[PDB]
Amino acid sequence: FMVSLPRMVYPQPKVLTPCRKDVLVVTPWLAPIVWEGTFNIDILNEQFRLQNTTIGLTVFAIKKYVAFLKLFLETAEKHFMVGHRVHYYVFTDQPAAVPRVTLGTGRQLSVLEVGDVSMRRMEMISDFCERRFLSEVDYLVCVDVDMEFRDHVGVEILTPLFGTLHPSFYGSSREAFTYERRPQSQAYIPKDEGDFYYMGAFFGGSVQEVQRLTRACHQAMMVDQANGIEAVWHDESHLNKYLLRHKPTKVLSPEYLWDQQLLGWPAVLRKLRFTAVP
Repeated sequence: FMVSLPRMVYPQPKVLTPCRKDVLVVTPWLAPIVWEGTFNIDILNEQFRLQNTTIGLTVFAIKKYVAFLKLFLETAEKHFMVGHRVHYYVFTDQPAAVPRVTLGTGRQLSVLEVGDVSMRRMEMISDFCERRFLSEVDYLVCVDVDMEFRDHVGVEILTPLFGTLHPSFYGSSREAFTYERRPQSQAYIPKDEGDFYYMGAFFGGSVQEVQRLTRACHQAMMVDQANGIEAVWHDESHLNKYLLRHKPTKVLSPEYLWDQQLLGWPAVLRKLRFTAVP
């Protein structure tokens, strides 16, 4: 049950004036593609605060990658879901190397020690943490640690299932996508199929839908292992196969996953929200 929004004063949307004319803002299956200028964050914050939404953020920091946690978490505090309830889940082989980061109110962090490497992430989310996440958060966001937040990443992304456009391929034709192309792999996608190339470094959704995705990807990876094949881009190849056959309900633009050193700052990006660390 959703209570009424309060009165709000904001600019009238005009149906004969598009928000953005330079980019596709809706997929052919009627999922929004999230770009700056397409959303009124005040309306969305209201909607999600009225539901007391809790967002889980999962991040794996193994071996030397623990060094990236401090900047990752400190910038998440500045930019990720500020004002909402957040639970960080940090999966690491070095619990003592997790930095002591000061959190805003309503935010918490859990250190989860981990003890196959290629499969670990999908396995952890779908098998080991299944009951935990269902009990503790409404949405799960799965990101890589060697990143920093530079601008707003908020409830505009929340939806039952989302993927993010890989920054290297958003302008590419589908035959150029680095999908798995060997029919012997469960991740196989033929040259005449594909909507987008989604990056494995930022996906999420409701807990239920993220567990469905990660369970399917884990099962598919196990099949490939039994058949002696490893998909070209590992769990990202399987993520792409899953999101081809199970369409995401929102798609995030490359504002949400960018490498400025590699790709600069194109006109089409009004904000660089979440970026690779040089």
